Amino acid sequence: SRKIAVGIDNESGGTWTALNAYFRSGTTDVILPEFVPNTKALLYSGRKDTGPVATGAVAAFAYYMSSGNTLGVMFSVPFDYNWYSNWWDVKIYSGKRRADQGMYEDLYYGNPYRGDNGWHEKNLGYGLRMKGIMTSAGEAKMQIKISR
Amino acid sequence: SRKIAVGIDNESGGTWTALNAYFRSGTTDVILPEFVPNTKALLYSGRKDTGPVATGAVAAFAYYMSSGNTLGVMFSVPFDYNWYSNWWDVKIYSGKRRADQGMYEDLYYGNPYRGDNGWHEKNLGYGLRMKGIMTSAGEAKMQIKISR
Amino acid sequence: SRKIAVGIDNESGGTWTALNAYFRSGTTDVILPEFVPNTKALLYSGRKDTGPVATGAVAAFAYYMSSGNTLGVMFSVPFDYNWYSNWWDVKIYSGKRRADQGMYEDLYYGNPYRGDNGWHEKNLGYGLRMKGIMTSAGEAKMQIKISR
Amino acid sequence: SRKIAVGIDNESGGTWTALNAYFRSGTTDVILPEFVPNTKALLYSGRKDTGPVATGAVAAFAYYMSSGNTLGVMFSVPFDYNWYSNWWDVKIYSGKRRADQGMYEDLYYGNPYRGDNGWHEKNLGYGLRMKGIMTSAGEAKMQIKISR
Amino acid sequence: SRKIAVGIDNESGGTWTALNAYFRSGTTDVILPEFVPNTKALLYSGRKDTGPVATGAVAAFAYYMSSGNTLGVMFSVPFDYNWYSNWWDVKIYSGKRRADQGMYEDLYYGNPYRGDNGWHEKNLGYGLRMKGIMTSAGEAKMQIKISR
Amino acid sequence: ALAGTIIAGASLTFQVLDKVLEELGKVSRKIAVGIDNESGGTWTALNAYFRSGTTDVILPEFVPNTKALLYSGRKDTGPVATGAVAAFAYYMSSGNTLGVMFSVPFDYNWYSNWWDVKIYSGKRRADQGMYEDLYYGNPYRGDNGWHEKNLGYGLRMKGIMTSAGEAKMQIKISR
Repeated sequence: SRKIAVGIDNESGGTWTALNAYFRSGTTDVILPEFVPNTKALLYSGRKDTGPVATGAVAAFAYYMSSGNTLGVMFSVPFDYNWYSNWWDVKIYSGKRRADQGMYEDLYYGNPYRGDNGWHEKNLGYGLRMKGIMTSAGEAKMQIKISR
Repeated sequence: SRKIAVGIDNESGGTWTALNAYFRSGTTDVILPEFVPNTKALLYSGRKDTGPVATGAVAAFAYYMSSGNTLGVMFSVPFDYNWYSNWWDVKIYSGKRRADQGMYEDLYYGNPYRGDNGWHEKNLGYGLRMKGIMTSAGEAKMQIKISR
Repeated sequence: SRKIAVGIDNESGGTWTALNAYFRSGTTDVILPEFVPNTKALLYSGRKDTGPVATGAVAAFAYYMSSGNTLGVMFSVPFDYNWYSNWWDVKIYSGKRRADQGMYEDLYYGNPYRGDNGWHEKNLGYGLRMKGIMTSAGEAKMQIKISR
Repeated sequence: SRKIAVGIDNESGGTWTALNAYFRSGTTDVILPEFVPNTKALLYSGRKDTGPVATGAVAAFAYYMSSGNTLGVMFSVPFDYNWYSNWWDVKIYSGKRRADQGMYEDLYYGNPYRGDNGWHEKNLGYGLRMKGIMTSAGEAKMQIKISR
Repeated sequence: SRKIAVGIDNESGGTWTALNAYFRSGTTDVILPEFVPNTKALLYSGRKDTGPVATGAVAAFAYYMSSGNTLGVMFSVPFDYNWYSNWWDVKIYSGKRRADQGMYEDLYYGNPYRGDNGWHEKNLGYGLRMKGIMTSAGEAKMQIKISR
Repeated sequence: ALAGTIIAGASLTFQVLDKVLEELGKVSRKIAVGIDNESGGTWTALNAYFRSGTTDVILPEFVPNTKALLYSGRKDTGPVATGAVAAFAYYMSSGNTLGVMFSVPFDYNWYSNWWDVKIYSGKRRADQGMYEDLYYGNPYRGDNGWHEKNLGYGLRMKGIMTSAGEAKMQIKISR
C-alpha cells in the first residue's frame, strides 16, 4: 500500500497556475488543481499502480506562480526499501518550465531531502522559500510551506 | 478495471446540446446529458464491458454549441497497456456533426493528446480553445476546459 | 500490532517550532505539527510498519522552544515484550539540536522512564519541567505535560 | 476475553492526582486521569494482554489525594476462573506510596473483597470512607464511592 | 443465549439502598445500581457465563427499604429447559439482610412464582406489596411494581 | 408508540395494527394484538396463559374508555417447531372477565389460523381451559375477515386477523 498526500501552501502574494504532473513511476487518482490562489492551500495525491508490480510511485509536478517562474516539486514512495529510499525535493525554475523526465532527474539527483520525517528548509530564490516534510511510511504524507 | 468520469467546462459562450455518445470501446451507466448551460459543468462517465472481455474503453462525443458548430471530443483508456496507452483529443466539427466513427479515426488517429496527465492548451478555432488533462491510470478522470 | 499516540502540552508560554522526528524503527500516519502555541497540547501518533516484519515502534522527536532551546521527546514501543519493554523520556538540548540516531540512543540509554503506566516528574531545566506517561500496552497512548 | 473498568467517586474534600498504575499482568489502553477533582468521578479501564496469553488483567494503581496520603486501589480479573476468582480492594497508605509488586500483593493478599457483585463498606480511615462494588463477570466493572 | 433485564419501581415512599447481588451461576455486565429513590424505576440485567459451559444465569439480590427493611428478588433462567424451568420470587426480609446462598435458597425453594408471562400478586407485608411477571423464555423480563 | 401503550379507540386502526405488527421484528409466526375499548369500563390485566408461543410486551394494566390497547407476539426461539398459539384473559371494570384466544400455528398444512373472544363468567384467569374452550366453542378461522359475536353481559365483539402467520388483532368490543 503505497500512496502519497501532497499539500502545498501559497503565501507569496500571487496566483498559482497548473502546468502539469510528470510520472516516472506510479499514478494518481485525483486531477491536480488548476489554481491555488494566494493565502490558499493545495491538495494532491498519488498511489502505487494497480497490479502486483514491484515498482514505486515516483513523480513530480510543475506549478506556475504569478511571479513568472515555476516550482519543481517531487516525491518518491518506493515499493522496495532494500535499495530505494523515499525522497522529496523543491526547486523554483525560472520561466514556465514543464515537469517532465528531466525535471525529476534534476530534482532527484541534485539535493533531494531525505524522507526522514524531518522538516527541511531552504531558500528557493526569487524571493521565495520552502518549508516541507514527507513521512517515511509506506503510505506517505507530504506538506510544503512556501514562504516569501 | 478502467472506469472513466469526464467533466468539461462550458465557458464557450454557448449552451451545448448533447447529440449522441458514440462508444468505440466500452460502455456507460449514465445517459449523455442533453443540456450544458453556460457557466456550468458537464459530467459523463464510461467503463469497460462487464465480464472478462479483452476490449478497451474508447468513446467519441459530440455537442452542439450555440455558435453553430459541434465539439468533437473522444477518450481512450486501453484494456492492454502492453501495446497502447491513454489518449484523448478535442476538436470542433463544422455545423451539425454527430459523434460516430468519424471523429474517432480523425482524432485518435490524427493528433491525439497523450493521456500522460498533462495540461494541454490549443486554439480549437471559431474563437474557442480547450484546456484538458487526464491521468494515465486505468481508473482515470479528466477535466477539459472550453472557453471563448 | 504496535502503535502509540503522542501528546505534549505546551504550558511554557512560547510556541514550539517543529524540528524533525527521527525514527529508529516504525513510521507514522501523521506529520509533526509545525507549530505548538502556548496553552495548546500537541497531538501526534506513531505506528508499526506494514508487513510481518520484526520492526518496532521506537522513535525520538524534538521541538524548538521559543526560548531558543530544543526540547526532545523519545518513546519506545517494541514488538516483542519478551526481550524488551516500553520506554519514554524527555531531555532538553540547548540551542537548535536535531533529532537523530544520537538523540534516540542517548534518550533510550540515559535515564528513560519506564512505560509502566506510571507518572514521572523531573524538572527538565531551563525553567521547564515535564509531567508525562505512556501505557505499557503495545497500542499505547503517550501524554506529556511540560510545565514552566 | 477479560475486561475491567474502573470508576471512582471522589468526595474526599480535596483534589486527587494520579501516581501510577502497576500491572502484574494485563495493560490499559487509557491514561490514568492526572486529576480527579472533588465531587467528580474517576474514569479508568484495563484489559488482559492481547494475544494467546493465559494471564488475566491483575493489577493495581496508586492514586494521590490532596489530603497528603495515597489511595491504593487494586483489581483482579483472572483468565482461568476455575482456579482463580475475581477480587478487589482499596487501602490507604501514609504519605506518597507507589503501586508496585509489593503494593499489588498487599492489596491482593490482605483482606480484598470478593468479586461478589455486592457492595462493600469499611472505614478506610483518614477521614475517608469507601463504598464499592465490582462484578464477578470476566468483563467486570468497578465503582467506588469515596466519601467522608 | 441466557439473559434477563430486571426492573423494579419504588412506590414505597422512600429511597431503596442496594445491598448486594448473590450469584450461584451467571453474572451481570452492568453494576447493580446503588440506589432506587422513591417514584423511580430501577434497571438491572444479567447474562449467562462466557464460553461453552452448560450453565444458566441463576442469582438473587437485595435492597434496603428506607422504612427499615430489606427486599430481595430471585430470578432463575436455566440453560437446560429439558429439565429445569424459569422461576422467580420476592419477599421482604426483616431489617438489613444480605442476599447470599441462604437468601436464594429461601427464595427459590420458597414457593417461586411461575413466570409463564402471567402476573404474580401477593402482599409482601410491612405495608408493602409486590407485583411482577416474566416470560418463560431464555430472555425474560423482570418488572416489579412494589406498592404500598 | 409501543405495544402496550394505550391509544384512543378510534386510533386503533389497521394502519397502527400493521405498524405494531412489524414493530416487534419479522418472524414467520408473529401476532399483533390490539382491542378496541368501547366496553364501558377500564380493562384490567389478568394474565396471559401460553400453552405455546411467547411475546415481549406486557398486558396493558389499564385500558381506559375510548382508549384501545396495543400488544404484539412472536414465535418461540428455540429447537421446537411450534406456533404462537396461546390466549389471555382480560377483565373489564364492569365486573367480568374478557377472554380472548388467538391461534396462529407454525404449520398451516395441518392446523389453521383460529381465534375467539368470549366473556367468561366471574374472575376467570387465563389458563389451558380458557384457550381450549375458546378454540372448541366456535373458533373463528383466519379468513382475513371479520367475525361478530354477542359477548353477553351487555357486550359484543368485532375482530379479525390475517390468514397467514402474520396475525393481527384489531378487535372492536362494543355494547
